[PDB]
Amino acid sequence: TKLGVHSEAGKLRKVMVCSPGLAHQRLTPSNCDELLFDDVIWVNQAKRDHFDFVTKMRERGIDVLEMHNLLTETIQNPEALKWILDRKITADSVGLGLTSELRSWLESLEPRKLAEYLIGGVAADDLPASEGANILKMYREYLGHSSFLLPPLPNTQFTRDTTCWIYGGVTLNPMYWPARRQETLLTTAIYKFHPEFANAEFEIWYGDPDKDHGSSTLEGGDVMPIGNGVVLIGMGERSSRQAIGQVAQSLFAKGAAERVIVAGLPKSRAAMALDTVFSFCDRDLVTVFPEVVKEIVPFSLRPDPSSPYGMNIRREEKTFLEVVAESLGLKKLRVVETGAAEREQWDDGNNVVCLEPGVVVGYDRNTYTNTLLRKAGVEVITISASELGRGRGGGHCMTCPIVRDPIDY
Amino acid sequence: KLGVHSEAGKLRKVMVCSPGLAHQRLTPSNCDELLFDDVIWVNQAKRDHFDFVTKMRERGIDVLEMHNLLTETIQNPEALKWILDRKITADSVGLGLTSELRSWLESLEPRKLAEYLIGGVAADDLPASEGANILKMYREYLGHSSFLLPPLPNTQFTRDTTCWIYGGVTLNPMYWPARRQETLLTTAIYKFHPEFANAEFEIWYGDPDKDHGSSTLEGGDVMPIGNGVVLIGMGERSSRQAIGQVAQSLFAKGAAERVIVAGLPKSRAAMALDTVFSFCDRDLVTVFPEVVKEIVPFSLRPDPSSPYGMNIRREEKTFLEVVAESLGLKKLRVVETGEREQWDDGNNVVCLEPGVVVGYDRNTYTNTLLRKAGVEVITISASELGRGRGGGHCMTCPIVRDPIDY
Amino acid sequence: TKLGVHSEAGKLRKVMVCSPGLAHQRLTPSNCDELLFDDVIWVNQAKRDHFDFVTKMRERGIDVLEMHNLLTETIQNPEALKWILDRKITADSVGLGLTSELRSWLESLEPRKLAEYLIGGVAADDLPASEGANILKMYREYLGHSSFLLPPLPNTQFTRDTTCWIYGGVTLNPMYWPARRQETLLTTAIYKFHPEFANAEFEIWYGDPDKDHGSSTLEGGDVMPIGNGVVLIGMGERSSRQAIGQVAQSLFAKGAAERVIVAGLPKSRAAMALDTVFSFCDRDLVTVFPEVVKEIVPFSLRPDPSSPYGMNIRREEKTFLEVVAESLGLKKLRVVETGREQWDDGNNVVCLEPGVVVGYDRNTYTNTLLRKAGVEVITISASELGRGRGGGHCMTCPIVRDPID
Amino acid sequence: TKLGVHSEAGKLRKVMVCSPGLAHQRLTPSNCDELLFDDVIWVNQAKRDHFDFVTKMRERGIDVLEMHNLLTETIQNPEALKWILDRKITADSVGLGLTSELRSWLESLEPRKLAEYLIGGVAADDLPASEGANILKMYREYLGHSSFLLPPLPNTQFTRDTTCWIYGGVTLNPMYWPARRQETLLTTAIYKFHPEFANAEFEIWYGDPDKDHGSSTLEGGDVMPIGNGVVLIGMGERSSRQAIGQVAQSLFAKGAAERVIVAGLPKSRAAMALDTVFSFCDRDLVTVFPEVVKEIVPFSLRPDPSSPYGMNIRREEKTFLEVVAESLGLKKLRVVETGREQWDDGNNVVCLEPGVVVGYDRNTYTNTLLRKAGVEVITISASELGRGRGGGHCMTCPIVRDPIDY
Repeated sequence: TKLGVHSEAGKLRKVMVCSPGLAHQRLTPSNCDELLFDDVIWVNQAKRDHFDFVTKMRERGIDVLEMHNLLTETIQNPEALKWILDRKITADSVGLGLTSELRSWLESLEPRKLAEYLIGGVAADDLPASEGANILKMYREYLGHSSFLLPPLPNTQFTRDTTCWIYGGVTLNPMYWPARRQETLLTTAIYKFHPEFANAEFEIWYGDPDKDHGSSTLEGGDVMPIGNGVVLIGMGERSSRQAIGQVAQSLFAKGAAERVIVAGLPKSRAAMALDTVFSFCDRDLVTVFPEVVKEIVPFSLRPDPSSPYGMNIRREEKTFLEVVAESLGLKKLRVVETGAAEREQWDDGNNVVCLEPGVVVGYDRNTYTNTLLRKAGVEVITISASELGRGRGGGHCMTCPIVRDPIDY
Repeated sequence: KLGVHSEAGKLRKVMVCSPGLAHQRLTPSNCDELLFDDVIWVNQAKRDHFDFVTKMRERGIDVLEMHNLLTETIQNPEALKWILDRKITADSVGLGLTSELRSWLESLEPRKLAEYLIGGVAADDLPASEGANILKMYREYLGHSSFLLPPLPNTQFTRDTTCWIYGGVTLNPMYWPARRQETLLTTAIYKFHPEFANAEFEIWYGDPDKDHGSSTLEGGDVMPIGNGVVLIGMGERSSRQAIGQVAQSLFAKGAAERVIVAGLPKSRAAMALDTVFSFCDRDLVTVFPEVVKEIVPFSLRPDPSSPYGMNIRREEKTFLEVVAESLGLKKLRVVETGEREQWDDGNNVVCLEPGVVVGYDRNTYTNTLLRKAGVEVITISASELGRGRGGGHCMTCPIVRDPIDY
Repeated sequence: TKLGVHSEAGKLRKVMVCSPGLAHQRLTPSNCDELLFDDVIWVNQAKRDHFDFVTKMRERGIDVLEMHNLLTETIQNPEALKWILDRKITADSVGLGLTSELRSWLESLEPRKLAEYLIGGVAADDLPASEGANILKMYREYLGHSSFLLPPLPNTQFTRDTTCWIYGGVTLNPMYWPARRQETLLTTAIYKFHPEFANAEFEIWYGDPDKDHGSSTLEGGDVMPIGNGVVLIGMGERSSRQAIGQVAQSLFAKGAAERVIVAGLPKSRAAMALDTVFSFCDRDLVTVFPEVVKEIVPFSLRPDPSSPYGMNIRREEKTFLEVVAESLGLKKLRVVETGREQWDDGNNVVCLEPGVVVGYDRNTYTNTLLRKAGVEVITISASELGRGRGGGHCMTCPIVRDPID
Repeated sequence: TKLGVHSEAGKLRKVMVCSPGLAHQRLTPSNCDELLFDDVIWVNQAKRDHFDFVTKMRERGIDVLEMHNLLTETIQNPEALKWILDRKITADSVGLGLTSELRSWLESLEPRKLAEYLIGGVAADDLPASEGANILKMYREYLGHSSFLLPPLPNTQFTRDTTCWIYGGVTLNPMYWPARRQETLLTTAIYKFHPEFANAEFEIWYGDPDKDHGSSTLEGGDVMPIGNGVVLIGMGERSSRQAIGQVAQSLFAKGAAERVIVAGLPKSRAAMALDTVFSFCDRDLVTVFPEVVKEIVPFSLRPDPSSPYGMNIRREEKTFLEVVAESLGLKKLRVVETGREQWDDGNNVVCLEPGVVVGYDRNTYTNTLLRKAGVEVITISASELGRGRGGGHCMTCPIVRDPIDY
C-alpha cells in the first residue's frame, strides 16, 4: 500500500493522532515546566473534546488512527515490545537497581494498560513493593527528587512534532529536547512493527532512534509538503540546518522533491514552529502572523551535480509568501492575517488543519479569524480550545498526516 | 603511578586550562547559550591564570596546561584522526562544510589547531567559500549563531569532565550535551598523549562514544578522600543512574570499600559538592552551613547478597559526622562561609599538600580563619576567573596526589 | 441600609462582582504580563461564563451588584465623575499633551460607555483625531511603546482584592502593584457617591486613595471576617505588616473586632493569598492546600490598653487550623484537603449560605469530596474565567453577609 | 562660577560621587537581584577603586564631593535631620511598633554613623534588644521575612541617576523602581540644607520628594545638557514621556533650554539608559553602541506660545547622530563604536575636560581607538565597580562644568 502526503490542502485519507491520557494526569503546577507542557489541563474534559475532534474527522470518511490504539496493537507482537523495552529500560535510563523489576512488571501487564504507561510515564508508586522502588521513594521523600522512573510524555498529543510524511516517505525526527526523543522511539516502533505499516510501502528519508544526531534536530511543525515537488522547512530553534540539509540530500537523491524551501525565522521569533505562524487553508489561501512572516528569510535549496555535496542554496530577496506563491505556479496567494482595525480582540487562528481543499478544522475561540476564512470561502469546522488549546497547539499540531492526496499546480 | 588518593594529600601532577579563544568569543548575548555567567577580560584572565599556575609550579607541583597536552597529542596523526572523526561530522558541522573545515584544520600549525578545537571556529576564520558564506548569511539575517565548531569556555574548569579516583579516572558524561565536547578532548589526551598512553591506570566509567542517556556526572561532585572512600555529591548534574554505576565499577576492582552519596536538597541541587564543602587540611573543611546541614548522606557498600552486588543505607547522622567517622576522625574542624565585614564564599580552595591551600584574594574573612586555624592560604586574583563561578578547586584536575595516614 | 460582612459561611445577601469587559479585549500575549493576567482569554465566552455565574447567584435570591453598572449609575452624578476624573486625568498620568482632550472627550460620552473606558483603559486611537493622540500613535508605531492614555484594568474581575468588608465597615486597599490602585480608586467612588452606599451606614476601617501608602499594602483574598470579633488576615508578599498593624489597631480602637489572627505564610508560599490555600464551605468545614496550611505560622494580635500602640502579639503554637478552630468556639474543623485522578485546586469556592458553595466544574475530585461532606456545590466554568488564577471567592466582594452563631 | 552644568565635554569644575559602603556590605547572592546588582562585590577593594577614581579627578583640579560626606555634614543641622527622619520613618514605611525605637536610636548615633546607616540601611539586629525588634526578628526566624527595617541603597554609588544639573538648575528625579525611590530624598536633603548648596543660586526645574508623580519617572543617565541650549533626554523604560514633557516645559519657561531632543529608544525591558549607549568624549567625539543607537528615533521639542501647552513636537527624519550634530552647529560627529580581539563596551566614560575622559581598563580596544581619535584615556578598575552596571559616567553627578564652544 502507498502511504505518503503530497500537499497541505489536498484530500486527507489517513491521519494519526494521540489523545491526552495518563501523561497529562501526572501534570502538577510545578512539574509542567520540566515535562515540557504549557499548563495543567482538565484531562477527562480534554479527552472528550479530542474525541469530538477525532469524530468530526472520521464522520467525513477520513481514517483516523489514535496512537494509544496503535501502540496497544503493536505491543502484542513480542518482538515489538522487546525492541522498545531494550531501548527504553536500561541501566542508564532507570538505574541498575530497577531495570530488572521495572521490566518484568511492565511485561506482566495487559497490552492496552502497557501502552498507557509507555506513554504516560511510570511512577515509583506504580511498582509493587520493593527495595528498588523504596530507594526512589526516599529520594523524593528526603531530597525532593522526581518519582518518575519513566517520565510522562504529554506532548504525544501533538503527533505533528515527532514524525513527518514527505511524499513517499517519513522522517523519524531527532527531537530538540532530549526527553522528547522517547516519543519518536514509540512512533518508530509503530511504523516499524504495526501491520498497517510493516507491510505498506514508503521510504525512510531521515532519522534513526538508535543514532545520536547531535546538533541535528528537526520538528514536524516545521515541515510541509506543499506539492509541485516543493517542501517548506522552517529553520529556527527546533529545526537545525544540519538536519534540514540531510533531509534535502536524502530527498533529492530519490527524486522525492525538486526543491526544499528553507524558511529562516529571525532569532527573536525562532522558538515558533513554522505551522504556528503560517498555514494553508486552500490551494492558494494562507493564514499568517504578519509581523513574523514578513521577516522570514527564504532560501531555495535544490539538486546540483556540480557540487560535491550535490546541492545548491541561494538566498531569496523576494518575500516568503512570494517565494511560496511562485513555487506553486501562482501569481500570488491570498492572505488572512491573524495575530487593530475592527478586531474585537486578539486571536491567533493559525494552525488549522485542512481536511481537503477549502475545509478546515480550527478552534472555537478564534471567531474573528474564523470569520475571515469563511468570507474567503473556507468551511471552518471548529473544536473546543478550552483544554487542548492550553497546549500551545492547534488542529495542525495535533494531526500527523500519513495519507493525503495532491492538487494540480 | 597516576592516581589521586586523598583531597589533602601532597599534590604532584594536576591539569588546568587557561582561558583563551573560547572566552574571546563570549558576548553578553551568548553567555547563556555557551553556558558561561558573564564576559570576562581575557588577556587579564590569562595573566591571573598564569599566576595561579606559576604559584603551584613553584611548590614543585608538575602543572599541565590542557592546551599544551592537546597540541602535543595532535602531532600524532592517529591522535588527530580519532578526534576529527568524532568532532567533524554531517551532524555537528552540516554536510556542506565537513571537507573544508577538516582539511583547513589539518593545514594549521599544531598549537593553533588546539586553540581552535577548544575555542571554536567561526565562519570568518575559514577561507571564503559557499558554505562559509551561507553560515555568515544566516548570522547576518537570522541572527543565527555562526560557529561551525562552538567554543568551550568551560574547559577552564578541568575538575568537571574527568575525575581521578585512586588508581583510575572517570570520563564524565556531562549534564549539558554541549559540554560533552570537552570530555572528547580530554579523552583524546589520556588516550594518546605519552604522559598517559604508557601509564597504568584504570578507566572506571564513561566513554565519549556512547549515549549515557540520563547518566550524568560532574567533577565537583567527586572526592576520593582516602580510606577506600569516595564522596559523590548527588544533585542536578550527577544522577543516581550515573552514581550507582560508578560505585559498582569502583567496588568491582577493590578500588574502593564504600561510596558516600551526598544527597543535595532540591533547593541546592544546582550546587556542586565542591562548591559548598571543601577540605583544607587532614581534618579541616570550609563549609556553606545552610546547605551542608541539609545534605542527606547515603552509605554505599559492596554486598554479595545484592543482585547488583551493592547495599545502601541512609545515614541518620549529619553529612559532617559521617565524613568524620569515615576517616577515623571524631570531629571535623570546620570554617563557615556564607563579626564578618561582608558576604564571601571561601569554599572551593584547592590543597597543594596538608595545611597549604590556594584560594581567592577576595574572601578575606574566610581566608583569615583558615590561617588562624593553621592553613597557609596562597591567594590568586578572582576579578576574572571568579566571575566564572569557579574557584581553585574547579580549576584543577588532580592526576597524582599522595595518600593520608587515616 | 446597614451594610456589613459578618462571617464567611452565613447567608449572603449582597455581593459585588465585575464582568470581564473592554479591559480583557485589550489583552495581547506580549502585554498580559505587564498588565498582570495569567493569559489572553476568550472575552465573549468569559462574559457568558460570568453571566452564568451572576445568574446562579441571583436565582438563589442574592442581590448581585455589577461594577460597570454600579460605576455607570455613579458617574451620572457630575460630582462623582468630577471627583474620579480630577484624580485619574493629570499630567503625571495622561501627560500634559492630553489632559484637556482625553478629559473633554470622556465627558462627552454616555455614562455606560464612559464607564467601560474607565475600567477598559483608553488608547490613542480611541481619542478624537488630535496632535496629541497622534504623537502617541507615533510612539507606538516607531518605538513599540504603550499607546495607552488610561490603562486596561483586567483584574477588576477579581473584586475580592481591592476592598474588604469587615463587620460594618470597609477597607479600601492599598494595592501592591501601583498599576492596580487605579481599581481601588473607582470602587471608592462607588462606595462614596452611588445611592446604595452614600446613605447606608458603615465605616472606613483603613485606606484612602489620596494618600501614598508606602510599604503598607493589603489584598482582600487575605482578609476574612470569620465571626465573633475575630478577623483572619494573611501575611504574604501582598499583605504587609505595616498595613496589617494599622487595620488591626483601627479595628480594635472602634470596637469593630476583638482579635485579629495574622496568618503567617511561609517564604516560598508568600505569593498566595490566604483564600487561595484556605476557604470555608460551612460552619466547621474548610478546604486547604495541606503543604501550605500546615506550615503557616499563626499569630494572635489582641488589643492591649497597657500597650503604647494599643496591641499585643503572641505567636501561637497550635496549628493554624486548631487556632482558627478554637477562635470560633469549635473543638475541631473538618477539612477536605485539595491541591485521585489528577491534580486539582478546589479551594477558592465562595459560600452562598452554610453548606452551599459555588466552585469550578473542573475540580471533580475535590467537589465530589465536598459533597460527601454535606456541601451542595454549584459549579461554573473555569475555561476562561479560570485563566485568571482565581475562583468564585476571588470574583466576589461580599457586602452584606449574616453572622452564624 | 554659580552652579550649573552647561555641556557634556567641557571643563569639569565640581562633581558629586558616592562610594561603596555599608549598603554593599549587606548584599548577599540571595538579594543582590532586587537591589539591582549583577553579583555581590568585594566592598573594601571597591572602596579602594572608588577613591582612586576620586583621586584621579581630585589631582586634576576637580572639586569632588562625596555623598556620605555631604549627608554627614548635612545631618548635623537638626532641622535637616528632622526633615529626613519625618519622611523616612513613618508607620507606613517601618510600622507601628518600631517608629519610636528606630528614631530614638538613629538619633543616638554620631553624624558619620547616622549617614552610614541612612544609605546602608538598618537591620533588625542593629537595634537595641526589644520586643519591637524581636517580633521583627521572629518573622524572619519563622516566615523567612527580610531583616531590613530600612533598606540598603547601594545604587547611591551611581549618582548620575537620582539628580541632574541642566544649565542653571537641577532635577530631583522620581526613580522608576522601589529600591531607589529613597535615594532622592537624601540627595534632596543635601541640596536643600547643606552649606555649599543652601546658599547658592540655582533653579529646581522638576521633581519633589513629597509628591507622588505616578507614572512620571526620570533617570539621570538619560539627561544630557550638551550646551547650545539643547538638552538631550533619552526616552525608554525609566524615563517616561510624562516626566520628560514636564521637564521641557519648566526649562522652556525660564528660558534655560531652547530645544529638548527626545532620543526615543526601541523596546526591551532590560532597561538601557542613554548614557550606557551614547557618550561624549570630545566636542565632536562620541562613543556609540551601533546595534542600539541606529534604532533611536529623534524627536524635537521646542517652545511655542500659540500652542496650548507652549511647545511643539516634530519627529525628525535624519538619524539621532545627525540631529545631535546639527543641534550643535556641526557638520558631523566622529564616532568610536563599541561591541576586534574580544567583546568590549567602552560607552559611559566621563569627560573631565575636552578630550579627557575616564573609563575602564578592561575596554582596551575601545580605549585604543579613543586615544587614536585624539583623546587621553585615564583608567580605573571595573573588577568591583563595573560589577554594578555603570562606569565613570553613571558614577558622576556634575554640578559645575563649563560651556563648550571654547
